[PDB]
Amino acid sequence: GDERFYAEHLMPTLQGLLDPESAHRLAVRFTSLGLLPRARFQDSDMLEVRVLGHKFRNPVGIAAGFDKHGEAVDGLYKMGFGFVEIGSVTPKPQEGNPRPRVFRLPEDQAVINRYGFNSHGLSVVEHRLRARQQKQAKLTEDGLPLGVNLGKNKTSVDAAEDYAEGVRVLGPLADYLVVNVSSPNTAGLRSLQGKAELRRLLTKVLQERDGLRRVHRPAVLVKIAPDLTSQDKEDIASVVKELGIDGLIVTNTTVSRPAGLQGALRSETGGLSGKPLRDLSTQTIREMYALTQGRVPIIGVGGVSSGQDALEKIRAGASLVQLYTALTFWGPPVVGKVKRELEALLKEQGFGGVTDAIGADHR
Ligand SMILES: COc1cccc(-c2c(F)cc(-n3nnc4c3C(=O)c3ccccc3C4=O)cc2F)c1
Ligand SMILES: Cc1cc2nc3c(=O)[nH]c(=O)nc-3n(C[C@H](O)[C@H](O)[C@H](O)COP(=O)(O)O)c2cc1C
Ligand SMILES: CCCCCCCCCCCC[N+](C)(C)[O-]
Ligand SMILES: O=C(O)c1cc(=O)[nH]c(=O)[nH]1
Repeated sequence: GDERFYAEHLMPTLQGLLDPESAHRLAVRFTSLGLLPRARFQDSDMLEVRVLGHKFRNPVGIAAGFDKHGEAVDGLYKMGFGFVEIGSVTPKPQEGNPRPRVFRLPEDQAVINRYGFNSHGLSVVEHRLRARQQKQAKLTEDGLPLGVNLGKNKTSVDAAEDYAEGVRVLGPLADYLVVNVSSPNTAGLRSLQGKAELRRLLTKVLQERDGLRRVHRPAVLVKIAPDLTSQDKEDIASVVKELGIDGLIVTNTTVSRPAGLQGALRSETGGLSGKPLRDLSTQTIREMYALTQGRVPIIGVGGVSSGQDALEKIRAGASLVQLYTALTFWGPPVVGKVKRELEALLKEQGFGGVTDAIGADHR
């Protein structure tokens, strides 16, 4: 009912009226005010996952970049997400790139963006999360954890110190932190994925994390690009296991342009998301799971808009999944859709629950 209405009428009309950045801002505003069809899908026990030191009521989260500044967290749980990731947040406020900087590719169910880490900054987000800190503690206890994605300022001279500052300021307010060294829209950022400097970077991040008081000590994950060489992936897997990184987020957007894109805006600079990313991301999950011997939890992200998409990433090795771009084309009803379809498929394929399906393709 709602699914078809949003997919066929409301969302196409919103897109026809509003440029994508304006549409996004509106979406954040409506969500933050709770103006949603409060999801009627009740999460079953077979969607529950225990990972990263926490219970997740369902495995479907909102990816970083939708709520960059932590303004819509409670609205996103109301939408039915099992967990919420905010950010990326940079140490100091910054405006990001000039407009236009986000583009729809409707023929491809894809988006291209070059926001460039527009961020209200750590201090503003810190106070925003503090204002609801105990509400979040209850939510987390009830299986609805919060992640915080950390970025670095454009003019930063020391990337590791930017991330360290983020750990110190928002680590105490997060169930998990993400070190995003994979945005395609900040010069030299991705080069932080190389081995020598990744080890240095992550050693410092983990030191800072370990310095937090026990009840305020988050898991630390690394978010990687889909555009890594085999060498890059081997090196990341090695460092992650060496240092005891708690997990991986796989993947960010791609700077590649797969053959077959039809959208008029396909040659815009930026990271590509949505369906053309889907299988590239799933294969990166598959590879990283194997390289880490299934011992490092993976959050799978890229082009998920159905239960099949979710289950493919779970069977490839993901313990949890996220989506973003599907919201742009399907609206809020897509969250319940993915969860309902995922539950149905798990039953069909003989899994007792999500946990039994994690990494199943490798076995
Ligand atoms: C009353 O019903 C509700 C309730 C809550 C939210 C919404 C809603 C929504 F979920 C997505 C959009 N939306 N349409 N096009 C786009 C978006 C983005 O969010 C977006 C984000 C980032 C890049 C690009 C885009 C983009 O191109 C518009 C909405 F109003 C509708
Ligand atoms: C408009 C937009 C902004 C994004 N901003 C961030 C960000 O700030 N930090 C981050 O780690 N990922 C960011 N992402 C990447 C998403 O978190 C996700 O990894 C990617 O879009 C693939 O998922 P999807 O195909 O479901 O959208 C952004 C994606 C989009 C489309
Ligand atoms: C194998 C790499 C190819 C690039 C990505 C492939 C996209 C698969 C097409 C399914 C998407 C359907 N749609 C509506 C979004 O166009
Ligand atoms: O802010 C952005 O441009 C951005 C950051 C990121 O990590 N990924 C992405 O696609 N865009």
